[PDB]
Amino acid sequence: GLTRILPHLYLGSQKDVLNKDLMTQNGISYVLNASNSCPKPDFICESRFMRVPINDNYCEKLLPWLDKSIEFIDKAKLSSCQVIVHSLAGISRSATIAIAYIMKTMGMSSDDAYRFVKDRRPSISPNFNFLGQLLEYERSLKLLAALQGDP
Repeated sequence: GLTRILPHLYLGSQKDVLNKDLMTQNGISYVLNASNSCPKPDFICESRFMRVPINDNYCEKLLPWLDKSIEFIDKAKLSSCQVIVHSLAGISRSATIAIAYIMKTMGMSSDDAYRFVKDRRPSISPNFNFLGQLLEYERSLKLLAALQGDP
């Protein structure tokens, strides 16, 4: 069920990322693993791997990992490479990271970015706690932009 979100950005599950043939077939060399329990695939290089060590629940905190996750995805983009963002099921933790990436990159509202990812991977269903952290993330980007002279 591997989903291409942008040409350099895929969203998927643990089963996707551990499928060597699927990964090699699609030339995916970077992995952003949003989980504590999912393993790095043996066939992925440490320098092309990043973990966001979070559990999927109503109290887990994703906010301060968002800017570094986005930076990682842009490192792949600069290297002309594709990155997959995944968690266990690829419907909550990883999905929220993909949504935040689109928000920041395109200056899209959290509503529109959620819909953008949801349209391409209809199975996503991020828990409300993560969706709320997206709202707070957007609020903070708007204040950062304000300082840059963009009210």
